[PDB]
Amino acid sequence: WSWESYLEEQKAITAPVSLFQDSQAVTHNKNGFKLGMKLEGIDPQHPSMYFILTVAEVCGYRLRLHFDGYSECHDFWVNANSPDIHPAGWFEKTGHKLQPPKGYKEEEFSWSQYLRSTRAQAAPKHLFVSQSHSPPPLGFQVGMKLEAVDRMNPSLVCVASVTDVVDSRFLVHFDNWDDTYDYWCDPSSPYIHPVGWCQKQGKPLTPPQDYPDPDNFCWEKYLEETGASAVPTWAFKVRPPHSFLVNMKLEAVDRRNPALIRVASVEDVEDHRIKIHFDGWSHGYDFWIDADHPDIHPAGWCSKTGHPLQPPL
Amino acid sequence: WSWESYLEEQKAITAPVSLFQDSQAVTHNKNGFKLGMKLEGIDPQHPSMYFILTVAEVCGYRLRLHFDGYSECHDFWVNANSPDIHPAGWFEKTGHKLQPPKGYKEEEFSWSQYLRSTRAQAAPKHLFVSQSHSPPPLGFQVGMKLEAVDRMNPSLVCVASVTDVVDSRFLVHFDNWDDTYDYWCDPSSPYIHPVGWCQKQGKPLTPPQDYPDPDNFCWEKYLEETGASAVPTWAFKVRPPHSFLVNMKLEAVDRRNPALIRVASVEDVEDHRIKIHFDGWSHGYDFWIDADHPDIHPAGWCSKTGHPLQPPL
Amino acid sequence: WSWESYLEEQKAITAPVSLFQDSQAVTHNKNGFKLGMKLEGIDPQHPSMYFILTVAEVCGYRLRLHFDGYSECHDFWVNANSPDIHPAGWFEKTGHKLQPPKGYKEEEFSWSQYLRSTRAQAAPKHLFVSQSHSPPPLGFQVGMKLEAVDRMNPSLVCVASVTDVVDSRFLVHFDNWDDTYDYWCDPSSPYIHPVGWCQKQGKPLTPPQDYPDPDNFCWEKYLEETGASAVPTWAFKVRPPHSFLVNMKLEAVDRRNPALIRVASVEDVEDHRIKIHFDGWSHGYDFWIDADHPDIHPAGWCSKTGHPLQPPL
Amino acid sequence: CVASVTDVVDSRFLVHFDNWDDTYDYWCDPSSPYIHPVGWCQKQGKPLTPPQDYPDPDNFCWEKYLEETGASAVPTWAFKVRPPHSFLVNMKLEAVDRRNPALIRVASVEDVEDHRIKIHFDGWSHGYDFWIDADHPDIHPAGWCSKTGHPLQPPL
Amino acid sequence: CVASVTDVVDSRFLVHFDNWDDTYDYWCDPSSPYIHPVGWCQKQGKPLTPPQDYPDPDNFCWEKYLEETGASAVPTWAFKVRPPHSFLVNMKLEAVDRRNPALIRVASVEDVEDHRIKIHFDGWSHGYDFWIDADHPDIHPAGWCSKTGHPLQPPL
Repeated sequence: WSWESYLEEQKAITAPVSLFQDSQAVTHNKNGFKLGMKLEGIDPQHPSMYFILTVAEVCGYRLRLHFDGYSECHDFWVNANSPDIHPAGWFEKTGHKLQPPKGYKEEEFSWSQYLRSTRAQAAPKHLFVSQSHSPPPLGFQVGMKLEAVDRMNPSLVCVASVTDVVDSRFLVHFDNWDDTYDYWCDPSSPYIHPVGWCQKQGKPLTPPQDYPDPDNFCWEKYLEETGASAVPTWAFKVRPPHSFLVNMKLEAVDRRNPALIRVASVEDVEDHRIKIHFDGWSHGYDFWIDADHPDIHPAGWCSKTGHPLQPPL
Repeated sequence: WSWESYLEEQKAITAPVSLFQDSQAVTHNKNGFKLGMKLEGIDPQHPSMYFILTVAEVCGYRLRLHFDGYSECHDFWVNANSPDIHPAGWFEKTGHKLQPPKGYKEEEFSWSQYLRSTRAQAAPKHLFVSQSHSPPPLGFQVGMKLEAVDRMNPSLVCVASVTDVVDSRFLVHFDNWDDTYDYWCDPSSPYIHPVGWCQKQGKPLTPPQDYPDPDNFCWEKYLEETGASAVPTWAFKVRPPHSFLVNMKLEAVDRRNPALIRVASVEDVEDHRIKIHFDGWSHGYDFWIDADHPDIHPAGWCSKTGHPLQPPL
Repeated sequence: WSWESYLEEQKAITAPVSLFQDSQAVTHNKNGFKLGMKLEGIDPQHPSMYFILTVAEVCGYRLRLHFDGYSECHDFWVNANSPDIHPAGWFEKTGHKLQPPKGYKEEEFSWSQYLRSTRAQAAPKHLFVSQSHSPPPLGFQVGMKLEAVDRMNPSLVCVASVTDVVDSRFLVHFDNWDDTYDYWCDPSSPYIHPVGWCQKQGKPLTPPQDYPDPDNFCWEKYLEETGASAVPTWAFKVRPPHSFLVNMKLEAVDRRNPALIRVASVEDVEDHRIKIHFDGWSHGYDFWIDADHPDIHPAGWCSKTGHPLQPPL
Repeated sequence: CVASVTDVVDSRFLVHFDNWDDTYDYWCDPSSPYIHPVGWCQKQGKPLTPPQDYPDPDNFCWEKYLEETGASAVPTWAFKVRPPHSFLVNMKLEAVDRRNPALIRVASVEDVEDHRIKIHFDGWSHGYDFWIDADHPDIHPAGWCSKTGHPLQPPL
Repeated sequence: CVASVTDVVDSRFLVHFDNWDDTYDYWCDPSSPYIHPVGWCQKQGKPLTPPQDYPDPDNFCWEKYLEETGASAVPTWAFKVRPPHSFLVNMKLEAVDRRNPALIRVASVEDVEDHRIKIHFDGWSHGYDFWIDADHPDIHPAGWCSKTGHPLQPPL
């Protein structure tokens, strides 16, 4: 419809561009991904693992990725500036493991030969914002230890490790646990803390799954025993709370059908999260989201990138 | 940029592949090292000593290694075909001593238990070019004696011993001195000489540190007294001088920041060393290097292995 | 503290002297300015306006200037090779207006009288790189119009005029706006464009402040009404982008405390600007600066000129 | 749960849960139906939740805790619970909207307990219904908005 | 390279490189590891060397060349896998001297590939070492010289 006339009739304002990360706001980059191009990327359900992916669909600045050899029911959407996708050949050049297409074996797979056999085009390197050609996030080296909130069970702060580093980001892993609980972040993340923070704050720390003698959990000796260092405290930066206010309007991907983006409103706020309401829909579909999530955008993003915008219902 | 267009504009040639050791030139081997893998290797500053190391970073055919338990400030870069790294378990199986992770005790350390406690993966054996599964360098047995140039003080030729043998290489140690002056080489090394060479050449020989009666230094009796044999003269092979010429171009690691490799030129030559100039930089950063050094490579090495190449400044 | 030890410690490289303009690098010129000397110069905050200034302090190749008759809170620092200062008499010989000392009238000020009143010495002419004696910038005449980026609001490209010409540079003024927005440039400045550039690039052009019909600004009519000519298109030159790279280290004056010069790093780059980070300080103090700005310098500049250098936090 | 008095102001005091932060704390008076003397759970047959990280939580015992902490129990006699309120289902009133506290709306008693009422906002979904203490400061008799100069939101 | 069968004698055939000197020709059998069917380079992503003086060197195409030349490809079924040899480094044997072929010398396996071995003459410089196919007629087991009546040269 038009944002302009909507704002007049509702007597409302949009969340200003300045409130968003540059990466959530940028509209002027073209999407150079094309149908059938091949690449590598993380599995959103197993964020430590990398698979061969194909571009199955492009919509504006977004793309839908298919896991080669597997079912289309696993396909998922990302933005073209996603740091979670990488060019063909990246895994080998940066020390990562590639899970091959269904029916291959890790060491059976070669990009040269795969491309010959498929006659497919690898997505060109220059498309990717993350190629491990930037120097890491200061002070966060693989194997180092920290305390982290289990984003799945937010009342728990837990023994955790850095297991992956890529450009300005690193992977937080829970000791003795599935990669299912892992998550990517950067040194300003509000979900991470230096070794000792729990003790110094009052809260209990959850030790590694099936550790010997859990209440008697000692960090400086866990550390000596694992040949690990804790991430230095000077490394952990303070992300300031976001400045979104209740009733500001924006555009947000609909988690019920991620192909769609909708007119939305800020229904509530915490320091680092906002509660999203889709205008014209039930408050039952209202949901909490991290302010820095890739799937929230300023008003006009859809229009400038060429993605349909769902008007209010 | 491109080598091709650079060579045309400069009216220059690259040092041909044939000029390099196969090990400096090989691009077609993949790097199978992955972040967090554990292994063993020498300390580049104390080349007689072995430590537990972790893969901290991978770039193309290179990797950055971290000393477990110690500071990240000691991390160092090697190539994936380095003979100075070995699989977990190597020390025990080949008669070498392992200095354990900071806070352990030599005999407190067990790989089984370390891996259980860290939940880490040992780098697979098949990755390593040096596992002591080759028969030694002919005629160079541990305890044997020779004359060697102190690569740190090149005007000195000195009483020296073989103290380590691994595959085709052996460790040259200076009698009564720190391991700080030690270096690895092979029987074609131009820095080593049979017992008597000094006397037969005219030059003075430096005896062991704090030996009784230095000018009166007698080899055949030093020998009888130490229950040692000299390395037999037939063992010392003649490495021919290299064939690099001034102005040939190549790629070379920048010692100021070893993460980087640069376009370079041959500025000068000796029989077994070349002087490297980084195109577009001051001649003040020009440096001498052994022709067989692992950190010089033919043009196109970076491109074929997936390591960034710094173009001329 | 030394640069040599710090670079080894950090595995870092300094920006070479070759990347700087000669004027930013030159260390072998002596500072002839002495305490109490009087001269003329622009107010850095209002670069179209000239004042009587006195040397209040000298530090290496830098000097602090004081606005005669005004508060010391307005003192500012320049290099001894600044083109923004001029000898006594220059204003009257070159058609520039003097803002006289606090409490004088323009017609009231005479250098002869003032020097007699104060018993002070004028800075000698031979100190000054700029006396309006060198050939003017080709094609840029006073009164000619052009399109310019508002460096204070860089999203705006605006109707502007040449209002001053001194040696090889000219002053860009934004029609009917505060002179605080004015800036000095040369023909290669990346911030200026010929009349018609916005329309050819499809960018909005910002019209003069209080333009009688803001809606329908037309350059052809404006030029006619104002008795003005466009700067001809041939006069505009391409400045090549700078060659500074992220992580190179250098020396930069502290914007908050300009008496101080600090160890600095290149945090980010654009074609014509660099982003400065002060090593050891918060990235909150980081700032963008033009590559040609007179207050960045190569490592070594402070020690070679005799200016103290502040080590990293 | 095991609790302490940590603040006293006029006739009210602050109930704090030992070893927990203050996010679960609440202010009340001697007649609160939510407070009981030390020993109440044992006398009534209800399980007692020990402090958040108490060492041997299965063997938590009050007479030992009181001696490790040098504290005494609020005297049993001080607890004088209030009678149940007399709000009946269907009675109407005004109540602050929890989701937008600037607004007061027409309301109904949907359901009752001894000390609480279940508020329903007239014309709205029953999914919006909530339980609230009968002494809560944000419920009011009909006419309160009109008499105090606050707008009332009509049903729907 | 593009090549042709130009001779057949008993169980072997001669491989010839189209329009090159016949000095490059060699005899083989179907299991030779040096030959591949038409299309192998393109399937393996290797450059194929075209005939010498091929009229348009740039755009060599097998389909057109076969047609222009009235020729058929050797069918793919005819090519057999030869298993790699089982010689190991340091095994000793007898080998004819390439420089003085009248002579057979004590020799050692210096290095191995799947189908070749590198010969070292014991007591001589490694500068005289050479690669040779495992099936070459001029290497023999220890004892061959004495059992056939050929003199054997001992190590330097």
